[PDB]
Amino acid sequence: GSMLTGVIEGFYGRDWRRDERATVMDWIAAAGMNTYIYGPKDDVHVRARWRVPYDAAGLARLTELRDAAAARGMVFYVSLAPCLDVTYSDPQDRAALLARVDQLARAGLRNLVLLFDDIPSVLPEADRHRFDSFAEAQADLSNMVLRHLRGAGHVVFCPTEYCGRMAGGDPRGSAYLQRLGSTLDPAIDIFWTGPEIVSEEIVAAHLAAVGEVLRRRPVIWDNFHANDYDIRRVFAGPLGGRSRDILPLVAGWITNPNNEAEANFPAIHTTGAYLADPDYAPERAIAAAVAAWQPRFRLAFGDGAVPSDLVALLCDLFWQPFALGPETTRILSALRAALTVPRPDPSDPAWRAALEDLRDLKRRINKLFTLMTEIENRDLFHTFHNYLWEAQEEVGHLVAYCDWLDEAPPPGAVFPATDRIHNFYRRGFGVAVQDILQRDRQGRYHHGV
Amino acid sequence: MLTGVIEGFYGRDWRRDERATVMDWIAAAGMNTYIYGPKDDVHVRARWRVPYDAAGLARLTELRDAAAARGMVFYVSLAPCLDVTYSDDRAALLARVDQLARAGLRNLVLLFDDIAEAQADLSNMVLRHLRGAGHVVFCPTEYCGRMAGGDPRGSAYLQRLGSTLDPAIDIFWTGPEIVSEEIVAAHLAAVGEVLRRRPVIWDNFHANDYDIRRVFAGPLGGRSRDILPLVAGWITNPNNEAEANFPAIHTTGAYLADPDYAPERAIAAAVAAWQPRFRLAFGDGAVPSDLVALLCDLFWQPFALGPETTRILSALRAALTVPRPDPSDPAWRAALEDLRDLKRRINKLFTLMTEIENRDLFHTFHNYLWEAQEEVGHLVAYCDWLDEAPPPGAVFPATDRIHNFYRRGFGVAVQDILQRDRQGRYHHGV
Ligand SMILES: CC(=O)Nc1ncc(CN2CC[C@]3(CCN(c4cc(C)n5ccnc5n4)C3)C2)s1
Ligand SMILES: CC(=O)Nc1ncc(CN2CC[C@]3(CCN(c4cc(C)n5ccnc5n4)C3)C2)s1
Ligand SMILES: [Ca+2]
Repeated sequence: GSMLTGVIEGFYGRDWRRDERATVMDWIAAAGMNTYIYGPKDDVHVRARWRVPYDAAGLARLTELRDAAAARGMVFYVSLAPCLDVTYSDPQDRAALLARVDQLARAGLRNLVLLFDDIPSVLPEADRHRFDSFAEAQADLSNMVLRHLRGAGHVVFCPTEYCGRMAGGDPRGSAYLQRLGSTLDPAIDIFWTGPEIVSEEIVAAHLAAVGEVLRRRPVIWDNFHANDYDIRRVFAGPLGGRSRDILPLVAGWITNPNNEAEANFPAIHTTGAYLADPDYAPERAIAAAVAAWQPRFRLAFGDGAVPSDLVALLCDLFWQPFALGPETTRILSALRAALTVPRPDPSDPAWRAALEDLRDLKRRINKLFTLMTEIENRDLFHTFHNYLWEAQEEVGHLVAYCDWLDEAPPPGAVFPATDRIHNFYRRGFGVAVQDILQRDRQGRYHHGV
Repeated sequence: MLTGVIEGFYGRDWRRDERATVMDWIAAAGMNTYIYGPKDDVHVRARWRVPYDAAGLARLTELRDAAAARGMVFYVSLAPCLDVTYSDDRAALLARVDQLARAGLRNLVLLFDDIAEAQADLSNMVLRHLRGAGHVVFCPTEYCGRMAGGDPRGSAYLQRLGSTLDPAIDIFWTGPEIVSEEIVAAHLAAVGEVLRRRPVIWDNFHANDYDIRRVFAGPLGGRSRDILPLVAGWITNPNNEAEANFPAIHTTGAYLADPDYAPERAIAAAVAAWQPRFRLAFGDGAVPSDLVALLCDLFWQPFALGPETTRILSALRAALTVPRPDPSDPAWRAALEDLRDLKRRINKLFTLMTEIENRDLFHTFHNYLWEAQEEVGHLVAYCDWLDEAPPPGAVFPATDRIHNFYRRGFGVAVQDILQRDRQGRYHHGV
């Protein structure tokens, strides 16, 4: 029945504003979820200066957040990361962590996340005589925190190895997780991101193996909708790659979403749908999300709104970490097939259809882009402005190339790029690296043989 | 001569404090102008017919006063070109000009970049309404060589514009392209001929609104000082991120002032001036000058990587002419070691940036630095695998060494189809 479900503010970049946190909490509550975790990397007291307690203002914002979540039938957690230059056995360090916990506890914030995701290269020297491993040291420090709470509230532990790859493939083969699962107090839940930091799929056999080594069902920390790893990307598609059959194997489900608060309407809608609806299907879920989301696209000067089909296009373009949207996938795939020859036949309906859909894609992106400039909510506009520009430019250049092939140029003729494509397109440091570190169609890396 | 910056890019407009910081830098660099024209202001372009409310006009006069205090002039942009009937609309434009004029803002930019005799007449009307007070600068529809068709003297538009626009009105020009790699003396002499006046340069060399992936912290390059006799003004349209533009403004002011201007020497002087902004929070440190220099080298120019970064990658390319580099070859060993050192230095820079006092400067470069770090790390993982001397049939174990999320998405899918070879030619993989 009951289970921790919701969002972690846990990404690398600027933290959300008070109003953005309120909007997101609204969306969490509307989606049937019950948790907000405060842990933005931008907060100095979480990680960088973990020894230093909050001043009155910092603590007041936290209690306000707890109250705001409470009013929506939600729980609120506060993160700490005492892992940067911690001596796990040291009195002053243990006491300094206890003071942090005491402050939060005396202010009524007894729901804590302890993070241990970034440590030094070997065990500290003053700790080697007390503890036999990082796992045992972290476990003891966390158990101290749990015991200070006196059976009230809840502790969730982020491990150093929090995915399959970090644990070495099969999590049951990790020395770290073996010692962690046996040493961390049974009352403390453990985060897990699946086989990777950003998991393409989270499957039942994986989670069963994780539960074995951890000695408890994991709380999922899903990075499926996270975009902090790529400046070029945002994820407005549905949650995918997790069957509902995995949910019996977890103790919780927290999602670490896009940096841009306004980008997360579909992430929250569809993740809530996944957790609630036994018939969850990503393409049906995104349709329901798009219908709910569409009134946010009202136009500023007159009685219009961006059409549902163009909002749907927005999600298709900006879909998922390991898939383009169904429309965009098929358009590009059709073009690839038609481009197996150096000169496609302009009379061939395969080519003609592929080109026409590409042209139509261009016209629709243009329509969407123009209408986005006209919406009332400028935060939503600026969320997608640059991502939309990028897509528009790419599609335009592909259209100009395919249009030139549609004239049936001779085999020796070369595409007149100087007249058709801007000089500034596809340049810089990342392109220079990608020119050396090539990747072929089957996914294999090479440097041009 | 008009010298300074235009706020004229596509994206979010600057905050009051960011505009203040930028004006400080303009003044410190020996320049004298700030142009207000952000695409985010509805009254500039989208709803050009609608006058400012009291608050909107008050922010503008505040900006003019803030420029004045620094010995600077302030301009306000208008773009009556979207759905204008040039002969109709005239009164609505006159009202906009009257408001600004009655509030003491008589320095105007008229933009006609998205649609000659019609535009000229409309602009002359605005000039005549000002009654000989203040100044009008005109942004033409064809504002670069490419738009004019190569030689600007062959443009029917510019020919008619140059003869019809009032002589008191100056004209913007971006060089041979929107973002010019080079602006040369013969080009600007031809521009001056067709326009019938020396152009005011609007330089987009430091602009980054065209690419989500890019920011330009290197020196101004590709313009000789021998071009400056051929211009009436020099305005730069810089990076979206205000804190990114310290080197852009420093080096552009150096270019306009210093007869011995040389980009690599100028960036050293910029880095030395910029370094105290990188003071560390709680403690007496700052990010080392050499790591701030690395920041500019990584994030250099629109048409060049920095000199250090260029040489590191070039050395690696040469060493990778074979399918299996010899781990005993000093060419390979040197290239790999410098790559490793590049990685270590980026890491050092990145870590130290997380610790600086100025959080706006941190968040300016946070994402760009991550991106560079990730790319370098993956290249190192690949080159490290080659350094073990794998057999010719063996394939790089990417799944264990490179993150599953790396180099994916819609733009990568398009680029996979629309390929480009080493000589710059487009194709679709034969
Ligand atoms: C327990 C856990 O899963 N915790 C997470 N925390 C943040 C998360 C979301 N992303 C997903 C992939 C990854 C791995 C490293 N990474 C970084 C790291 C830095 C320093 N920057 C800076 C700018 N962009 C960055 N990206 C991207 C973290 S998941
Ligand atoms: C007269 C003049 O020089 N005027 C300019 N004004 C802005 C400028 C700076 N950039 C340089 C290259 C370029 C060409 C178009 N462009 C766009 C256009 C749009 C709509 N978006 C949206 C998001 N990103 C965009 N980028 C990038 C404009 S130059
Ligand atoms: Ca990247």
